[PDB]
Amino acid sequence: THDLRVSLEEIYSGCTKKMKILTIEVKKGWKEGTKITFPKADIVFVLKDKPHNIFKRDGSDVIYPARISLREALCGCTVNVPTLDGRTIPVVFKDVIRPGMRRKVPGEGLPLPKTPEKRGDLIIEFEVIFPERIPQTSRTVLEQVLPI
Amino acid sequence: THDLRVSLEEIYSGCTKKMKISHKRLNPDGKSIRNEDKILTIEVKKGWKEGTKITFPKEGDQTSNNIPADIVFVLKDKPHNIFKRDGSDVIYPARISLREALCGCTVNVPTLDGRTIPVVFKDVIRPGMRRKVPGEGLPLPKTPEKRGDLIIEFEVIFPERIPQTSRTVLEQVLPI
Repeated sequence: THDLRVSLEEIYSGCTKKMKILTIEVKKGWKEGTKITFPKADIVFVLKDKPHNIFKRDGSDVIYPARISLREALCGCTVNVPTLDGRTIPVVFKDVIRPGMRRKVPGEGLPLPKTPEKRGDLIIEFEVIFPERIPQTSRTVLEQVLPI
Repeated sequence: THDLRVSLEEIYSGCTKKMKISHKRLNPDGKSIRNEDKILTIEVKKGWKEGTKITFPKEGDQTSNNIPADIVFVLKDKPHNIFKRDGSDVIYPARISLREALCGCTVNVPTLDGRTIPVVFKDVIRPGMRRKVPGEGLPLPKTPEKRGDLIIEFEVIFPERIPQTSRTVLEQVLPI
């Protein structure tokens, strides 16, 4: 049993992996756990998602962590979401964003493996960054404008 | 395999549960089968974990000329509306306003034995922040004299909406 470590990009487009023990054809959208047998003692491979530095994979969806300031959360925010093929899409938020809020960007996920012309979604997942400290001056004003 | 649902309070102090079960029994005629109720008594010890198994030998069904089957209870944590169990720790969700998170607040932490412990926060509280209250958890089952911790876990509640005049002001005081 041998682990086959595939990046998100390789799941998205599909690829050829030449293994030096042997050629494996990774079909687009294939999910961690997919087994790829060889007659050559039967050497069986198993598909594993390599960690990605932009997205967390969730089936055929990908999650994009958006770290925004509290100021943006409360007052208005544009997230320029990166795509799997390296463009960005501007998504404009005019309402209050809450900690952990998600927003679907439909069709911007990975191809579904059985129907690869169809894609999952890209899911923005908000992390709201609080200030490290508030000066007394600011505290006073926050007390006037925010609900108890 | 039957579920034995036990409250956090019952795990905290221990308890004696009495479970009414019904089992099948071959009648004296060897033909017909009856259904009868039996009440089994289970002592739940301080700190027992979910998954703990309690076996009542030969207290299950008998539809045959042999020794009746077994009943196995599996301890399950009954959902609690105030705390979440985390091993020997209990987690306490503390829902506070954005105002309290930024400006300071006191959390009156309820305990398993029904006190509150006031805990005062002067610094910014972040979404998801935890604060430990040592020793206010559940008894460690192997050393029931010792206890886990009570953990405060913050949920910060944002305003639904913010008027333009408030936005103008928050833009002046909150860092970019």
